[PDB]
Amino acid sequence: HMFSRFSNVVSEIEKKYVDKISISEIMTKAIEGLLSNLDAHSAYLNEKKFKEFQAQTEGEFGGLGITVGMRDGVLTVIAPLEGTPAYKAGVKSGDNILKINNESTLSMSIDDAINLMRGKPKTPIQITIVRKNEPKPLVFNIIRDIIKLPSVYVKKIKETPYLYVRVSGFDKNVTKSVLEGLKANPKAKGIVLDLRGNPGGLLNQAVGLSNLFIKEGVLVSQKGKNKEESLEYKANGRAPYTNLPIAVLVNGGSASASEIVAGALQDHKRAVIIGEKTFGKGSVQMLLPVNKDEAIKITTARYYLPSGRTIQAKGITPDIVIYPGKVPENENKFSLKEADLKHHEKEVTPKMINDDIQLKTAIDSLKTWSIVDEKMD
Amino acid sequence: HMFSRFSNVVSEIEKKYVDKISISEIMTKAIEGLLSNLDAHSAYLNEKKFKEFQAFGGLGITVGMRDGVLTVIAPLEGTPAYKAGVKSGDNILKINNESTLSMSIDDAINLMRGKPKTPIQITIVRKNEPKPLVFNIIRDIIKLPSVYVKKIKETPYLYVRVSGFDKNVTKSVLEGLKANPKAKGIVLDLRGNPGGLLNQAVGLSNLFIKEGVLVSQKGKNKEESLEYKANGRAPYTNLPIAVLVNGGSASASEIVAGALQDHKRAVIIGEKTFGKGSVQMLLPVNKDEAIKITTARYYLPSGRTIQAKGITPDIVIYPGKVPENENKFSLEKEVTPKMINDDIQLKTAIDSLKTWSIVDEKMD
Amino acid sequence: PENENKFSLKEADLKHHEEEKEVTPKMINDDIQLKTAIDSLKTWSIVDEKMD
Repeated sequence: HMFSRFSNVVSEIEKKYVDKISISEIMTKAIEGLLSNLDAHSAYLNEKKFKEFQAQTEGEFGGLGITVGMRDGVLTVIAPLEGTPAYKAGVKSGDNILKINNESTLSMSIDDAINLMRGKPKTPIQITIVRKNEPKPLVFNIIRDIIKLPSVYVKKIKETPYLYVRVSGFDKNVTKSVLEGLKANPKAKGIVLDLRGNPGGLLNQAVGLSNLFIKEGVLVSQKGKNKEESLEYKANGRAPYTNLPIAVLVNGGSASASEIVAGALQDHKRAVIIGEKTFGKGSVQMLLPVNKDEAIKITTARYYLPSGRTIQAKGITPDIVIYPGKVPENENKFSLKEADLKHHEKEVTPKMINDDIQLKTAIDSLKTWSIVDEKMD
Repeated sequence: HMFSRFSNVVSEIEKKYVDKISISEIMTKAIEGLLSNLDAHSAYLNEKKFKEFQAFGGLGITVGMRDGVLTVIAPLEGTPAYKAGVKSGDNILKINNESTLSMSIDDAINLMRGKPKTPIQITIVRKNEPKPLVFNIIRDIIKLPSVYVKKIKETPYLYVRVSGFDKNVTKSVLEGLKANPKAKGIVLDLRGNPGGLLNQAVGLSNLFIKEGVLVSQKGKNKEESLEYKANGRAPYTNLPIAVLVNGGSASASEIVAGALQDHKRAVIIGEKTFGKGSVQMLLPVNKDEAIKITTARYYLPSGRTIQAKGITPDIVIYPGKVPENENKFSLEKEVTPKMINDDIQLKTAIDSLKTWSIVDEKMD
Repeated sequence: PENENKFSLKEADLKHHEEEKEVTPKMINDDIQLKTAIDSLKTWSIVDEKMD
């Protein structure tokens, strides 16, 4: 029997125990061992965990509101959601959240961390971050105050028609919000999507946002392994803005939907991705009830871009790659003109364009598009 | 039957997972998860690992790998590496195109210990000359300094450093102590020395303690649980002792320290110990497989377990960045004042040894 | 600008195992303006490919 080896091993444990626990525990620690040893994101749900995760839902218990993911085995936060207390703190993407509540988080299921972040909004919680930049495993606490914020908002640009449009999380009406904002400024001839630092969102909104700017459309493919269950998304015919120049921004703090929409455009040559590589959260997971009063959480399909590639590990490699930094400024005043010369708040300001270079190069890449468009009359 | 849960789960992991794995690799991925999740030290050994473990001195150069570069800290005198004069920074560039410098695992694990008779011409390069070189380095089985007696500068105390509890530490200690037998003090150095044969630790303990129980290995089984009790032939029942422990001391090195402390037969000087109080015997389960599992725990004569709890030294003290050496004092064959002053742990060991001598006199 | 914590090479003189014949990134990174020009050319190429 191919199945024999497991029962043979467990039988040995029964007689050469060092603890005192029945076969129930050996089975429980066997299954939970398998899931964590198969893929990073999976986890087990016993009767209690399944019961307390099946139905509970409320806005208050959202908690810090940050998002978490697995890098290579060491847990790391992917990006703090803009405006949350963690965002206002020193939390930054790419760091390893070693412990929560002074509890060793190493080799612990990610869904447990997600549950731990949940709690009453007015409750302090400590975290032992680890920043590769520094040699000290810094520690800091912050209250669980939950903030709900539609990150969608259209800000004009002072001296250009181009529209700044930040999407830092796909809520239920991100598509409607962006459509209304863009419609409010018909005169504009440019969009610079700042998907930077956007941990992710729900696919039924990223697909709509991508459909907004594409006519024919083969957006994403949630394939999996069952050929009969493979799903392919296609953008409908309508495309209100199928000609506006675009320039997307992406950094390591954006994954899942934030590289579903960015990746989709890059493959349709419908925009130029600017910034640096993304995290690469390219898998989906569902909660499958397995046995009586229990369930598991296992990846079921990987996201496929139009060109057939996968976001699981490679991420998105932006066409124009530039790391954040302050824009160089003029320093010298040359003698351009001499004696005997001949004669004859609520908007994005040049200061906020200057302090950061990634937004200065995204607007520049819109100017070249305008020039090329004018060359065709 | 009771195997319903795993059988029901393995079906879902077979139909819904995205990579379409087989029922064999999943099972190899299941029991592997069980042991790793059972106890921290447990591990699964397949047939390949079985033959590897079944079938011994290392090259001896301390591969610190500091800042990625394989920087040698100190070679071992027993190996020809010391004879050649391997200097700090010497690098093993590559064995066979694997770029060992990126991560040195395979070389040390299975080329230095396994088959020591390998032709040693492994891209001999130096810090000052990256190009390949020839230094006529030879490799073979290497003796280790499991016992190292350096005596002391001017006092009747014998510095005894044991780096590993191998089967011959007891006889070497006997010979060393019998050398300069007139000395009336001993300083054990267990700093490091992760462990060794339990029988050897019991022998070293019997070398001092007279009649009490040294170590107990009850574990769980009502049978087995064999006790070890001292014997009346303890040669030195009154010679002062002062053992030095550290975070790097565990297993054998912490059951000797624990036994002496519980009998009040020595002074434990140092810091908290690791706590490697567990015995793990490989157990074949199939024709070509075996599993390593915790089998028994070590309880001390007082009864306290050697868990991660470890041992709390009597005189807590740290190695010391700045010993008492430069605080405005003015107005090679043995242990001279130099290395005594280099670290404060040995200084405190010798100091605590002296008080014992004085107390011996007040009562004699 | 660049962000890095440890040398990309193990050492400046180790692990590395006609210059005018073509530009190389080491000289591009010295002059931000040439980098911006290459970025503008890349945007032009992407825009031109959008007309297929």
